[PDB]
Amino acid sequence: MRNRREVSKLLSERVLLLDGAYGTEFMKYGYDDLPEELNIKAPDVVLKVHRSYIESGSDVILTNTFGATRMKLRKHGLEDKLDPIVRNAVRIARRAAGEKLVFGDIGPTGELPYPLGSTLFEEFYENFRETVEIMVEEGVDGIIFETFSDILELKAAVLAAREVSRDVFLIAHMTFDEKGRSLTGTDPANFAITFDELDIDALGINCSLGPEEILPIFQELSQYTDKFLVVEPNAGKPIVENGKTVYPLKPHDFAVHIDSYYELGVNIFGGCCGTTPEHVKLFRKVLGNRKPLQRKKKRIFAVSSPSKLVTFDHFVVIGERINPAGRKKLWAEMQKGNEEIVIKEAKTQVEKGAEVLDVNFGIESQIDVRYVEKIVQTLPYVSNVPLSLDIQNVDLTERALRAYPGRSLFNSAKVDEEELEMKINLLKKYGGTLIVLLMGKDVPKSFEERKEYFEKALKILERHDFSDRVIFDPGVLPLGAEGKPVEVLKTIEFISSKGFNTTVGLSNLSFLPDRSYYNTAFLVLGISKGLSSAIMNPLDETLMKTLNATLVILEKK
Amino acid sequence: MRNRREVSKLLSERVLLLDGAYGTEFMKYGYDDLPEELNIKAPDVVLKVHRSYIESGSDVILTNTFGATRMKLRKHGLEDKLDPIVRNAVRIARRAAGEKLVFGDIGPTGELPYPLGSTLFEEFYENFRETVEIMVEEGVDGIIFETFSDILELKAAVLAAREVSRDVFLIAHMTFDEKGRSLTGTDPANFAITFDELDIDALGINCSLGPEEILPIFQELSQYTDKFLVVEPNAGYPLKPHDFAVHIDSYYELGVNIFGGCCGTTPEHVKLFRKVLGNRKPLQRKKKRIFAVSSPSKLVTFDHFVVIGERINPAGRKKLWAEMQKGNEEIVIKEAKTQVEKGAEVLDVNFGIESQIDVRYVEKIVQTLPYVSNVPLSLDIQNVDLTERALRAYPGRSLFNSAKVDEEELEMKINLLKKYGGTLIVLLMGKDVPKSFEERKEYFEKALKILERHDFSDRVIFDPGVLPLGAEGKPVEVLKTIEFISSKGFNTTVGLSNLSFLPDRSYYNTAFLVLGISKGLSSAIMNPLDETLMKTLNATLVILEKKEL
Ligand SMILES: N[C@@H](CCS)C(=O)O
Ligand SMILES: [K+]
Ligand SMILES: [K+]
Ligand SMILES: [Y+3]
Ligand SMILES: [Zn+2]
Ligand SMILES: [Zn+2]
Repeated sequence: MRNRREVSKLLSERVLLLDGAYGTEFMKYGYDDLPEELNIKAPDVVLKVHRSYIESGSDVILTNTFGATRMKLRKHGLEDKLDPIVRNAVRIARRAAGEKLVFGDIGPTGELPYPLGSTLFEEFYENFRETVEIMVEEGVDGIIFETFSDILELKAAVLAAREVSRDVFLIAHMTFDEKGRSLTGTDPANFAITFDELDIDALGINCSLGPEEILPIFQELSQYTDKFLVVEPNAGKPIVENGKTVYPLKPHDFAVHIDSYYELGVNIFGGCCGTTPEHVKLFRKVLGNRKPLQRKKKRIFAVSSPSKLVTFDHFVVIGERINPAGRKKLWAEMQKGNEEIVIKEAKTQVEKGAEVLDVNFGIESQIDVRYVEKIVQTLPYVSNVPLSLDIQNVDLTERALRAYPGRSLFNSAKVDEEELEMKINLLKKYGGTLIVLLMGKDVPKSFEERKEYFEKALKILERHDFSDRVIFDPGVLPLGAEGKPVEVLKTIEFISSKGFNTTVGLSNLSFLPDRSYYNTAFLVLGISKGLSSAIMNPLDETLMKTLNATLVILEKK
Repeated sequence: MRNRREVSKLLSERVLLLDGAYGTEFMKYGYDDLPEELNIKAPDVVLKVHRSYIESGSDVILTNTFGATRMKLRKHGLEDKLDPIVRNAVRIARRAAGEKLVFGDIGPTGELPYPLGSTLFEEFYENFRETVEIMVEEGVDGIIFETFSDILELKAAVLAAREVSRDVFLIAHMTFDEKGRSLTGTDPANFAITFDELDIDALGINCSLGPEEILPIFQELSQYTDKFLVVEPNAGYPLKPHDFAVHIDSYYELGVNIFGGCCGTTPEHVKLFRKVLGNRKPLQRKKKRIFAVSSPSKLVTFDHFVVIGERINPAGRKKLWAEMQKGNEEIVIKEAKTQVEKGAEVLDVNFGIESQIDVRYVEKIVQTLPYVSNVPLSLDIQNVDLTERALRAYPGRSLFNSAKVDEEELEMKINLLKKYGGTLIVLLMGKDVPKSFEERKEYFEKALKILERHDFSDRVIFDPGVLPLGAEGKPVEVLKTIEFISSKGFNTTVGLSNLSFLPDRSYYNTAFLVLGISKGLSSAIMNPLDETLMKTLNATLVILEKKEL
């Protein structure tokens, strides 16, 4: 069993060849059973197929365990056979492989995350954890999550795997349709940006499409990650012959694409549905011995939900309204667990032009940890947009970052060591970006004092390798309370000039009659100084219409 | 007959003494007739009073003609005696004066301007012109307009006198109450700012108050004009020669050029003036400089954002345009008062298809609104004839809406403003409407040279030229231009509503106004009835620490 350092070393030296399909091979041998059941019922057939790929030149084979998790096996009455199904698979693959690499293969459960299905993050996590435990015990050289269709389920899988073993090489794949989107709406850039920063070793694509159609999708993925890359196309577009779906792309037509994947930085090439030992033999000849190509990723500041990637290259409206402060009806409905009221609020803000939603749960001691976990997982699917997680308890913060389906914005660390460190460390583990609020030991009054917090923040962020994952909040103070908003505008201009995104808690300025007018005037002024987002009320039609006018006037849209 | 050059040369050299009262004095000889009638009925007594002042030390005497204009004499059945009253007065004063100066004295008519009374500017102008002609014919060394209470009437007086003669030394006075206001509301700074730029030689104050009470009022006047200054306080009449004459040094110290007495003063007062004053060269001063426009009761300085109400403009307004064409005044008055109530500090006034409007209507509107709405006007007039009529009749210092950057147009509009008073909006376009910041800047730079050679660079606001968004308007280019002009020390304005003519026009107007203000925009022609725009305006100025709560 090789660890991820050894596998990464090997990959850095040469492009490796994976294996082909298993189901279609088993069928040609007269076995139409659920593939995973053959590990118990006909281990000889599984061994023969592995050996046919080893003899065809594969450097890596996948264990016969695509469907071997409790949640998937339960659908076939096999839940109680998880342990022997998986141990047998690994032993059988190791027997075939000798010195070649054996990767534990895990596919998705077929269950959609709540609220599309019934399953919460923690249930998927435990499901994947149990299979990974068996595989690591049995001595796999790596774990590959093949054919995932949803980012929250894949996030659970990779986090569970890494929890079991910090040492195992981990590969995460999504499968994309012809429009370049997963089942729940994720495009390759979103997949790459969300997963590049998790502690996986490689990203990749398999299934759904043939080698030609995967090319531009793979290219997009390759542009946004510097990690190892893997591809396993189906053997062309499926056709039906005598009422069965067949993947008819022949070895040469398939193999001729290898150079194009090599040019995009591929590290491991194999095949999915319809790929046979004949294909792999040719791939072995065509690939040969190649050192992988170097690439440099494109870097952007973006946050995501399953279906939406929001890049801060334009003014971002962050809806403030899911926040029960001074909202008696929302507060009461949150305390009891009303989800529908939160969903309606989320959807209305989006309808009015919010691109990200801030989500805050008032007095957090009064709120059900499970309600939080539920709403966090739910809103990105139903409202379509990413969230700004506005959470104070470090503990609830962890639960929310875990269950968050995409790459979130995390609403706020002040410039304080203990606080920045805990929050940077959670975001490093679970993914995400951070709003850094420019205050600490005291609330600053002047531009100069804010500048000092900015530079102090930059120091801390540089030392934690986190400078590229922050937006700064200069700290809007109430007008009535000597807020000195000119000092905030000066700060916006300054940070903006340094290349960093900014945001404000806009409504805090006018905490007054005619607040809509103070908020509107400040936002216009802030945008003219470079303000790149704001946490604000999208239901304020004066504010939103004057915002649109401002962007039009300034040639931003 | 000395000309204004000669009289100016003498004032440069020495502070001069005027004379005392005539009206209050003539009785003490047994004469209670209108003083002006004594020029015909008792010329010996008029001669005696003048001589007593000359002996007492007056360097200048006033002709006995304070009430001698047709409109005033008509109230006494004496209008047909104008010519002999004035000609005798001059001949008598000249006999008394010898080598000393004789100034033709003209007081106000006692008639209030319409709408406070019935009198139009034109009638006041004709009235004063007649009297000035007679005095200039008979050979006075200057003309002084004493005791005026209203700036429209005083404006008519000084323009009439200048039309008769460009050479006669002209002194314009107002009289102020204890609160430092003329009858129709003008304070000493407004007086100075409005009249300083007119072709007069001296400004001053007489009557209503004693020397003590006038002092802070006179000081305020001295701070806003560089022209010669005159004062004639009343005698308190309890104020004796000694008490009165001890104030002279404080007036000297404020740059007084001629010191005299009004009601209640006597030859004995003048004797003491001469003893106390002696022979002094006048002090030099340099006035405070401000950019301001005015109405009779309101001076608006461009040291804060100035809202200029756009609404008196019939374009796209069917009912307002009907009414203008049938000479409706009440409709315009209503539009004026509402805009001011909503926060307009200046009102733009435009007459649409000008050829279709009665000039007498424009003249009447132009004179009326500053009195009833209280605020200055931006005169928004294309027709050069109508422009003259409006500027001539405007009660105060107006803003004139719009010269383009064109040698011929600027010269002709600059000259009208030089003659009638006023400030100018210079619109940054010429043969072709610009698109870029760079074009607008070139237009600005040209405009500045033209203005520089006509010595008008300080009486201008620049309009960078707001183009419609729906017509490739590039508002960013206008914003860059505002910033550049402000960086150069000049005021700016825009026709704000031109940007958004689009639905949700209020939101485009609002966004642009905020952004322009952030770049230094000094004013805007805009709709003060747009509550969103006005509330967001107040918010902007608060946030930027330019004002309010
Ligand atoms: N010159 C006039 C002034 C009256 S206010 C007079 O001495 O009677
Ligand atoms: K494979
Ligand atoms: K006198
Ligand atoms: Y072929
Ligand atoms: Zn496949
Ligand atoms: Zn008097």
